Amino acid sequence: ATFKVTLINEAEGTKHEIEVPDDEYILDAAEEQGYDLPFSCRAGACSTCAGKLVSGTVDQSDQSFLDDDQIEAGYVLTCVAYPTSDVVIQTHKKEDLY
Ligand code: FES
Repeated sequence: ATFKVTLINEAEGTKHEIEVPDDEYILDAAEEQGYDLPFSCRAGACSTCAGKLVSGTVDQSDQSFLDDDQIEAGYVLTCVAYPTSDVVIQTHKKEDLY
């Protein structure tokens, strides 16, 4: 399947829509589709690529940085996240973490 992924940058007031394959990470699809997003490690072990779910689900089983509570709050590491439904997510949420 292929899911619609809506990227929202609150500080910039932008809204971009991308199509992501069930077996591709969100960040990868975003770049291919022309949207550069923040990143560093690309391996699920930092917070640079952090985003926050507005709606929808992801499988980020490969991440390791976020604790359970943060996940509960809706945070996602875009670099290692696969969409598991259509999703609406806020990007550039790195600073929200502590
Ligand atoms: S860039 Fe480091 S966890 Fe995604």
